[PDB]
Amino acid sequence: DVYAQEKQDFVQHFSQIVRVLTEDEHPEIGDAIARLKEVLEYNAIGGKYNRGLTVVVAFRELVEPRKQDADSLQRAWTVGWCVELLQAFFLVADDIMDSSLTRRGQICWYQKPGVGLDAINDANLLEACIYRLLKLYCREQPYYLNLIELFLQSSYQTEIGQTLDLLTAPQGNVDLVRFTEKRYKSIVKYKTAFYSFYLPIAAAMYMAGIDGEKEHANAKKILLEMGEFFQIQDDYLDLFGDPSVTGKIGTDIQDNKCSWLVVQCLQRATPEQYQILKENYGQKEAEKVARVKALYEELDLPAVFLQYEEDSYSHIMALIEQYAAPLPPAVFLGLARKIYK
Amino acid sequence: DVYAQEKQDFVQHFSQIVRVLTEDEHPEIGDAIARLKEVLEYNAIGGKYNRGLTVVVAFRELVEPRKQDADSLQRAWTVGWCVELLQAFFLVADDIMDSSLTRRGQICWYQKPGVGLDAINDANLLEACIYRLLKLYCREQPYYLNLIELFLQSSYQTEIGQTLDLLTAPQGNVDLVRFTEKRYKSIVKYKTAFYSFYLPIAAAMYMAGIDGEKEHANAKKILLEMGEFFQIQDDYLDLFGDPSVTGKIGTDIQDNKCSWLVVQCLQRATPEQYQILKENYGQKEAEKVARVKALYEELDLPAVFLQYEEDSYSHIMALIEQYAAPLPPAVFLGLARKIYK
Ligand SMILES: C[n+]1cccc(CC(O)(P(=O)(O)O)P(=O)(O)O)c1
Ligand SMILES: C[n+]1cccc(CC(O)(P(=O)(O)O)P(=O)(O)O)c1
Ligand SMILES: [Mg+2]
Ligand SMILES: [Mg+2]
Ligand SMILES: [Mg+2]
Ligand SMILES: [Mg+2]
Ligand SMILES: [Mg+2]
Ligand SMILES: [Mg+2]
Repeated sequence: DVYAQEKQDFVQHFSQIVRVLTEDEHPEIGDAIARLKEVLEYNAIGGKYNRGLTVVVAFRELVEPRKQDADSLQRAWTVGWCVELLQAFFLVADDIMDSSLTRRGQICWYQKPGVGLDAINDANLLEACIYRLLKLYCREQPYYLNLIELFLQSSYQTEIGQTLDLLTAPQGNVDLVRFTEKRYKSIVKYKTAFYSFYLPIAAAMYMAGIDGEKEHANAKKILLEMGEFFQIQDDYLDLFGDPSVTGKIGTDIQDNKCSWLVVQCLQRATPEQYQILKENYGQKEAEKVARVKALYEELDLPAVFLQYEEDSYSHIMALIEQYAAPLPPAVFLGLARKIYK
Repeated sequence: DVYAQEKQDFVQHFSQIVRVLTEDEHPEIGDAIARLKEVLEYNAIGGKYNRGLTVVVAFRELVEPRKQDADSLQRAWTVGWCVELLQAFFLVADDIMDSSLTRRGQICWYQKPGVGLDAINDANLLEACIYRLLKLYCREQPYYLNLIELFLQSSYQTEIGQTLDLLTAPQGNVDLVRFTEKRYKSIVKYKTAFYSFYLPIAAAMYMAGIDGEKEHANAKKILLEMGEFFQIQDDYLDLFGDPSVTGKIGTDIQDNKCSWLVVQCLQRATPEQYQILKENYGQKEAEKVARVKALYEELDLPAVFLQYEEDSYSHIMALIEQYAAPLPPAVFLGLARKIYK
């Protein structure tokens, strides 16, 4: 199946990404260029690569095989890596802001001795590398401007979502009245759904000459719903996932987050259970985090999630029947395979 | 003179910038859009506006008065504000990374109670606003892509410079062997000179249809040298400026920075003076910072700076004679008036 079978070529392209991004070689900036290399190697490697792979997979399925020459394929791999660099940028910053410990099975970049808040600048550089690659590989192409604007708009939407995530989770401050379903859905749409799901497909679409507003709108209808489910899954796994598989320690309860779990908890709790949540949520103490987990399990939240995943899967399939044409349904189906496993 | 006489119109345009950036009005994102407003108001207001004003001034001097209609003037003011938003983005992050206390006569954004490291995301949003304004005001214009690429390339160069600034100043770590003149000049060229001086002129140039590589190269020759002097001045004022005028408390010595002052100090010190510097530089203790200042004054560094400012002024004027044509020398002269006062 198409992801595991594009992966190896995609991952190996990375050394080429790095080599080209390292050839501002103004010898004066050598030390900075060496730091950038270290940043890329630590922060763009070690995840599943699904976002960037979706660009490559979708490209193969949308573009005429006779138009898949060596050069247009290189361009597809680079644009895929651009989506991974955007993810790297976002995660480095998000880990600082969420006070996280590990990411992708290693200590977070900013927690590394000798890095600290220098990682703010490292994250901004990763972002800059996107537009540097687009220029180096794509500047002659009809879709150059489309891609630039797509990446910029995706970043803006994600930052708006991050803003809502952060505003809804003020540190050291109760009230659970904030944590509603309406609010939750807006957060994840902006913070997750656009850049994780719309962006990589849309990018492949523009690359294939599919630039019509109506087709992008239809694709977006499916892709934003997939993104909502994916963030709900990320929230569930924050508490109930195995860190050896997720690669990261969860912080949602201590960070006072509007998680899907807390929203579902609030919908189900007796007034007595509400008070337990209220006395215990949003705080660093292990014993307090453990009481919240216990309330979640008392309320059968893992069972609620398993049932939602099934409902969500069926709903997304219904949307693909409605909205996929005229693109190959396989494009969306491959994606859904990846997240609903 | 042209800056004080464009200022009032420029500053008043801000409420329009804010209003337009606040009209994603998706009511769901309202809380985020209100946070953005607060971010803009705190972080883009209260400086001298010289970078954005340079766009407006240069525009009036480069564009045929018959082509200065109401709409092209609005576009000039917006692009000016784009340069100020880039500065706001950079300063918010730089203040976190330099551990600063005040900026523009108020507490730094990230030090504000209830902000903290959320300011990382606030800074990224400010950056995103640039490209949002370019699209809203400039997308139909021949120079749209030129401007996008100029802002992106300026950001990349500045981030590379920030990288060198940070690498040369490792926290808690001596050696002064790092602090050379060669190194110093590379830092400030990248971190300061491109975005502070080349960017706003270049932007006006592209807006006026002046897109020739050779003309940009000539303009850059003057503007990068002005930028070097301006950063040298910023370093001098970090220690010897009056905070009520600069608007900020200096941190260069405690932050272990490759300041122009330390570089000049190192060039002049006896081995005994070297040891004092070495025992005292790069540390939070007021008494230690005071010994470094005392060494600087013992070495007459304020007198060395006054003499350099004069030499530098004459050199820059020589470059304007050489390199200005065919642009009006007034463009560069206005700028030099602003910084050499
Ligand atoms: C910028 N951004 C957008 C969406 C998601 C994440 C990252 C997260 O999914 P978050 O739970 O913080 O939202 P992670 O820390 O759990 O990996 C970061
Ligand atoms: C990103 N960037 C580039 C150049 C300058 C500054 C800001 C400074 O000039 P720095 O002394 O830190 O270099 P300031 O704190 O003194 O205002 C920030
Ligand atoms: Mg996180
Ligand atoms: Mg987060
Ligand atoms: Mg999470
Ligand atoms: Mg600073
Ligand atoms: Mg700095
Ligand atoms: Mg300074």
